[PDB]
Amino acid sequence: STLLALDTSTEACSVALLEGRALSHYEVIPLHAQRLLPMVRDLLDEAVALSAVDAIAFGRGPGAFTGVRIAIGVVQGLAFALQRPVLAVSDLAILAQRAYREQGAERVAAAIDARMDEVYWGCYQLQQGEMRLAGSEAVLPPERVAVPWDAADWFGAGTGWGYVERMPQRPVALDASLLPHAEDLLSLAGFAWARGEGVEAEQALPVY
Amino acid sequence: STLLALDTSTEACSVALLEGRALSHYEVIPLHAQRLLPMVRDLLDEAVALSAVDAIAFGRGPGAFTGVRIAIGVVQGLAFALQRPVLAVSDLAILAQRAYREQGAERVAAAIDARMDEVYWGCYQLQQGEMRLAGSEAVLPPERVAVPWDAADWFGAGTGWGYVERMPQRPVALDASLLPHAEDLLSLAGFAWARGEGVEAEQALPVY
Amino acid sequence: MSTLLALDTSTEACSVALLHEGRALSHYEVIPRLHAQRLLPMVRDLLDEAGVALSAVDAIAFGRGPGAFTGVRIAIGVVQGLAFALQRPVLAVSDLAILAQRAYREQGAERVAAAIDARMDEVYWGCYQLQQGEMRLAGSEAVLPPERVAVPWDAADWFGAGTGWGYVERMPQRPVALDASLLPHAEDLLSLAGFAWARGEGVEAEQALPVYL
Amino acid sequence: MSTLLALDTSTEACSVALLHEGRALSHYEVILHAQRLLPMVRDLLDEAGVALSAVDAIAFGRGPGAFTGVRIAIGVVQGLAFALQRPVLAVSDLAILAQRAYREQGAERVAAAIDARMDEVYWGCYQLQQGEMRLAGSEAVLPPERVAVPWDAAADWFGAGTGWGYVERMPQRPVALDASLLPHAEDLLSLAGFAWARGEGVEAEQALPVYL
Amino acid sequence: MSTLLALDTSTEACSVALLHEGRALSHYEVIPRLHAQRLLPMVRDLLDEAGVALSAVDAIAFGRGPGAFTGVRIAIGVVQGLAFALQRPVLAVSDLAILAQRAYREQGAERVAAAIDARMDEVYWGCYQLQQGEMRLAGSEAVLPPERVAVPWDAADWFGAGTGWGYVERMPQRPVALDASLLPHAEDLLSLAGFAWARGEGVEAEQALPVYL
Amino acid sequence: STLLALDTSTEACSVALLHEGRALSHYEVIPLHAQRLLPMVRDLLDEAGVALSAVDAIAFGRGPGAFTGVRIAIGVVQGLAFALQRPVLAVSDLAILAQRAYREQGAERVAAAIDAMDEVYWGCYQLQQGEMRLAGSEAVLPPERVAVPWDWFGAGTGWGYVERMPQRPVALDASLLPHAEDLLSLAGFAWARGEGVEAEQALPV
Ligand code: NA
Ligand code: NA
Ligand code: NA
Repeated sequence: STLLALDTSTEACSVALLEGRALSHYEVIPLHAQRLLPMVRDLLDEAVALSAVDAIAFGRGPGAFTGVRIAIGVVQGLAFALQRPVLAVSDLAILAQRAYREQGAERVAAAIDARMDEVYWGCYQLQQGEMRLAGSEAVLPPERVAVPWDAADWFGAGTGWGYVERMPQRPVALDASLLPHAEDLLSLAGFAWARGEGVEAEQALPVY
Repeated sequence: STLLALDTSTEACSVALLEGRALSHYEVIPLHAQRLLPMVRDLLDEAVALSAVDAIAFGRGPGAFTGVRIAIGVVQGLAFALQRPVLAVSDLAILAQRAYREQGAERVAAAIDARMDEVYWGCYQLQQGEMRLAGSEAVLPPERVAVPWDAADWFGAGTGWGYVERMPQRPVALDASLLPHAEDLLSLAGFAWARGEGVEAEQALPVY
Repeated sequence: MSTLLALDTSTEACSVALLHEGRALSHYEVIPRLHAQRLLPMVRDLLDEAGVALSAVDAIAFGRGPGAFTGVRIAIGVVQGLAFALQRPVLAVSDLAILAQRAYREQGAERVAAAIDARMDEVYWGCYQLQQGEMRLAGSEAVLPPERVAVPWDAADWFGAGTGWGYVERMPQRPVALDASLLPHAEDLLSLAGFAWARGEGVEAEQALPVYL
Repeated sequence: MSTLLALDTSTEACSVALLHEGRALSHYEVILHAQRLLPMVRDLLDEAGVALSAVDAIAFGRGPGAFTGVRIAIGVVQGLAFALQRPVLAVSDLAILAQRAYREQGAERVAAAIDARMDEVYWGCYQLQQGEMRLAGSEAVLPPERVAVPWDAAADWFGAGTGWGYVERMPQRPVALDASLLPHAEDLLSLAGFAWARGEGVEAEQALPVYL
Repeated sequence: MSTLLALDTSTEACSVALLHEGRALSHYEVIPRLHAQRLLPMVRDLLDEAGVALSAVDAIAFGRGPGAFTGVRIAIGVVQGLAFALQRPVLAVSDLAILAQRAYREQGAERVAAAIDARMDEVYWGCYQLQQGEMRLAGSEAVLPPERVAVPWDAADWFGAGTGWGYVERMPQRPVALDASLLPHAEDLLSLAGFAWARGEGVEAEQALPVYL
Repeated sequence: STLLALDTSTEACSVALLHEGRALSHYEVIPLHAQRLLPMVRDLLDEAGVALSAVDAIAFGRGPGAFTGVRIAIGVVQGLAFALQRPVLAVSDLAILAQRAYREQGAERVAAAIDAMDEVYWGCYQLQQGEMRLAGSEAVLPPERVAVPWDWFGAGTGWGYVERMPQRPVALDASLLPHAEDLLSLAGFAWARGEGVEAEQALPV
């Protein structure tokens, strides 16, 4: 199947696509309503028809309030006119999958920086090929943050780890600069698409 | 020509369409990423094919920072997949055209409420069939606001007129509750489309 | 003529009111967040005392917020349920507006800056001005730190209404007069609902929704 | 042979234009210029298949107009010009309007007005002299009530620019006017042609905005 | 080895610096907003004094903001122009970071909360922590009223750097030590640019852009 | 260090001198600066028994304030310094107000304001070791938008537009203008820190 993947939930702007081949475009600059569409076009041509796309995946957040919503609106529009379904994926999960692909982390406590001196928090454990949510995602002060494993070896991924000193527990290793990447969204979309998780364009929405 | 018109720049959510017939759907509720797409579908069917649409018009703002951007992203997506051009129209202008259609105002000082104790300000004068910007749009404190006519009879339209008491001049009549309406955007789009003002989906952007 | 039901649970106050044959009746109690426990019993008691059947109700007004997240949503649910089952319209009205209209009933203020305490050290804020009996909004409603707050008037006498005014010392302007204990009251929601019902502003139960600021 | 590159971002218009081997090319888009100006410059040199090394002078709109927009153009021009070791040609945006209005409507006497901040207009009057719109008097920033032409009460003249949205507060008005004209780099380039011919070019460091 | 040019005009300070053959040279002047008037002459003088050709420059670093709206954008323009004409990459670096790295050079602080005065009674804010020679950002940068400001540390010694700290009395935390006069300095931009150039973070001139917060 | 200080920023015209650690000042309100400044310099110089060649540096109010008066004091200063081959010290008029209001009314913190068309010049200063130092940044703003960085005084012509500030102060002087003696004070601080520059670079805000 051919799948398209967009993410504008952070500073990062990223798009990716899966005939059987898989390609990725990733640019860090804070604007998203400007560079998104071009990145789409650049990728479709340097690889493929748009009406050939079977489903579109997106970061649903959490992240930037406006950022996530720009991607949603684009995806909402693209998918409606194409009449194809969409694939809602968490940005904390994408971070999880990224820290897997990049550093081989099988247990990832993902944390993205939030407003009002808080962090978005989500813990992910590798099951089969995929990072999968352990418990639930939350918006917490860094001092209230907690993991669902015993402390085992686990990894901290994302900007929320700037607040590590204020947290009650720290992993062996961590990357405070990781951001959701469209490649990883695409991996996660594979699992979701194969499980028939797609939904109609309207139901594409950000998380609360 | 067949034209589609969306606006989510304020509390108001509105969509409109022009074969030769003209229809409008208008709902006031603060959410926009939920009700927009449905309103599109409801209108296309209760009147017409989506791939028959020749151009799409939108409120470019000013207004709600996120609100305008949701409409943009939708329009950006719709238009790209359809491969049709778009029609950028100011929300202050739509207010102008609304106050014309509704109360017969040929000179309209449009004012939309803005952040940080300011108003978005734009003055419009009826030329031929259309309200047209007199000077330029700005973001001002209400005490610095000014009109480009002599004080003649002119109208105040929009939420910025809550601050009327703080302004240095007041019109004969005003409506502090007017909001941009997709019908009026569609009128304004007629003039813009007939003048060949359309642009490629990417260039669809909010005003600063 | 019109029979209207009004419910509010947006703050510490739980209140309900009924317009029937030009007469208005109200029950108002302050509890903290036992609202789910007490909102229906109150509707029941009010209808019972008035001798009015629920089927007689033409529209249900509710406080739409802002205020407590769970509080507001309890009102929303009950109202949704009632109006869907009856197949009647609902009227959404702001709690800041309700504050404004109450300050006008109790203290005679015609120019009110309604403020409600909010989470995370902000306050909800909306300024209202009397027009033909109805306190109508001037500008927009917002959630702001009390420092960034501002009125749309110039020399004008105005009133500070609501528990947001507990932050008055942290706020730029102080009004001539103020009341920081004041809560939305369903009797005043009923007045505002009347004006809205006259303009036919009612919606279907599915659209009985809280505001986001 | 003189090759001239021309940039303008003084108003909501963003335009570039090139003069090479007696040919004039130009792009124009109405929409944050810092994102757009340089890409436009690239696309243009490409479309004409010319290299930046060939360019002999860089012309720019020196204002009046948007405070930051003018400065974005001045900054790019300064930077291009310094690295390239080329001179720069400062041209008024009121003049460019006048030159555009002449090209587009044959007006030989143009009162250019650009809407300015704080309820004023930028005002300058121009008249054709050997194919170049030349300033008659001074440029000013004025309330529209205090605006005046240097000509006798209607030969006819023309009102050009967004300052003309204030026509009703002005003490006189022309027979014809276009309150929607904006500077266009094609006209900047015509004007640049004249200034280059009189050796008006200056060092990159001196590319600066005007204050009125 | 690498020859790098660094320009900053984001605040009242106009500065420029050059890395050439391991040696670093700088010019720094405080003027108010005559930047367009003085930025190129400064580049010229610096190159002249160093005896370095502009063609020798491998990359141009710039302060990307936050700071003055027009100030920042003047730097952007000049840099865009220079790098496009030369066909060399640019390196965008935060002015809060520059502040942080300067406080580390001058006062030896390893934990800095950089704050810059901003329009409309807010301040720009970003907290930085030394890592292998480089002050690296901890969390995110923001524009906040000085009341809502907060650090990502616990017991830890930290430094307040920049003119945002003119609002220290209105701010929740006060650090052990502070400097509210401190401005971004191009010498320190040059250090940060080095780390970025080592990781190959350079972009094309068309992407030399200011930040939005 | 012998320091000469000049101000014509506003309507008031003033000059001051620091010789042999003694500080002397002449102040005169006159709406005429291109006419009375140099006489004042010569008179003050006579009265101190000092020759202009003695002077090590020249301080001046760089603005903001009346555009004409500022531009003349700047010009005079540049001329004096070029010819004597002496460094110059640019000091804000808002800082000068804040230093005056300290010296005169005891104010440990001041919010200086000077009327400009509609807007007013704004700057807030705090005392730090006898010197009124700037808090945030100086700004030009409309009276309503004006903020504060915090028992605090309000100084300058711009405090005549007091209503809807939004904040009103403890006490205030709306007719307070810059004074050379307080420019002198501030200059001594600047001098001692090596803040001098070339005549070429004396310039307004
Ligand atoms: Na609160
Ligand atoms: Na104007
Ligand atoms: Na500030």
